[PDB]
Amino acid sequence: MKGLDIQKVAGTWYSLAMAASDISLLDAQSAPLRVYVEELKPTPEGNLEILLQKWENGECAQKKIIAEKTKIPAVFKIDALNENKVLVLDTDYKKYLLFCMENSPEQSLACQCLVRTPEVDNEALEKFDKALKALPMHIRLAFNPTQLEGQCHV
Amino acid sequence: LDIQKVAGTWYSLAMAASDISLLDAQSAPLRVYVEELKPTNLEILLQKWENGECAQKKIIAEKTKIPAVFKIDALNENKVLVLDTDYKKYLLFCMENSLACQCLVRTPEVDNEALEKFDKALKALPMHIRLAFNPTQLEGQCHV
Ligand SMILES: CCCCCCCCCCO
Ligand SMILES: CCCCCCCCCCO
Repeated sequence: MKGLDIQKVAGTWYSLAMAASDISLLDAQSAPLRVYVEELKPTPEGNLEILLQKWENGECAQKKIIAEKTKIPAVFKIDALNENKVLVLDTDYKKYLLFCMENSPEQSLACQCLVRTPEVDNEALEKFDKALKALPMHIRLAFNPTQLEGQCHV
Repeated sequence: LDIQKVAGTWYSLAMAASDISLLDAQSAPLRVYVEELKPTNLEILLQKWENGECAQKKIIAEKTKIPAVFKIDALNENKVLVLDTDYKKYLLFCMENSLACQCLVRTPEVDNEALEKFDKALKALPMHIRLAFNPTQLEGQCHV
């Protein structure tokens, strides 16, 4: 994304849809990139604090992770994915944000459609599918408002 | 629809369902790999992960007055609709139990044209999960 301002993505978000290059990255509730974003917190240094939910050890756990700015705009590095990358594809800031993440990387990618509100946004999902046409995705999940308002989308 | 021309070997290239839980996980109830269609009515031979093993199953899809519509006789009759086929390359179907649809192909290879017809056929439908498999998976056992 040309000209990302992370100061305009601060707030609460929902994981409306997910897609991955490998079925195993998302297939089960405990799959490793089956993560539900809840909050983006930009820091004055230009990093991104991310609150998310992940199902592990048979419960819905809260995680704080740090996404570090890099020399490539809209690209961040995560400690928690073995210094592998988050790529922001697109955002209108006010409604949706499309990102991809490398599995803990060259070879496996999971992407999500984030929305500010727990509602189905077909405009957001259209842009998501448009930007995925390029990518070899083999699994796609779309979630309903009940899931979005739940804990770990259940 | 000529059940005789659909006879023979098939591969489940892609699957989509209305509810994530129908397809999500190897053990999900509608995660089924079609292997062969035999006219008798349509006998369906398939593989399914059940109880941590790749099991073979045979189900009977009973003819109806509508050539493309079959009813799986089971405790609960499930309707099968053959949406489209060219007999030689691909066959698209949906099964109602909630909705699961598949793109079958005649060889264990990616047919992007067959996948395009699949996605186009599914645009109306409220699908929340979609899986597509690779040659290695297709040639394997329960797409492992
Ligand atoms: C800009 C928003 C990107 C969210 C990154 C999510 C990364 C999750 C890492 C998995 O433990
Ligand atoms: C025309 C072939 C029909 C096969 C039915 C198998 C059961 C449905 C599986 C849905 O993923």
